Amino acid sequence: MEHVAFGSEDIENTLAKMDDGQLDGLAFGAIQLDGDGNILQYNAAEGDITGRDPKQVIGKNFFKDVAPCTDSPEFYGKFKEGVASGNLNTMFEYTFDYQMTPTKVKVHMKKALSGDSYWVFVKRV
Ligand SMILES: *C(=O)/C=C\c1ccc(O)cc1
Repeated sequence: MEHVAFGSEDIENTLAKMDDGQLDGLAFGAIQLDGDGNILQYNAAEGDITGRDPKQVIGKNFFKDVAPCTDSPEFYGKFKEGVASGNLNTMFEYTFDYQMTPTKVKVHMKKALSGDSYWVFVKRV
């Protein structure tokens, strides 16, 4: 497995070297979102929670079509503020209920080492 703990401070440095496959060995959900909310990466872990297909939701809008349940001031609002601000590192509990059993999860959002890329790590709680 890809040994890298959830919530690690230097996670974007460690993760900035993993291809898709490399990214599928993680013990938690990982999503790469561009500046507009377009899915750049989607690993198998999150798929296992949301039931979506990693290869299927690539290139689609996450807040608009993939995960509308995150279209709120509590998810989206924080994201845009971060996008616009140029930075963001925030941890929070949340519930994904769209097209699925309500699953009490925890979300960690942080800007990547790259320019306009943002990470959205998720785990069961
Ligand atoms: C709220 O988040 C509902 C559904 C959902 C859809 C896609 C992904 O990746 C997570 C959760």
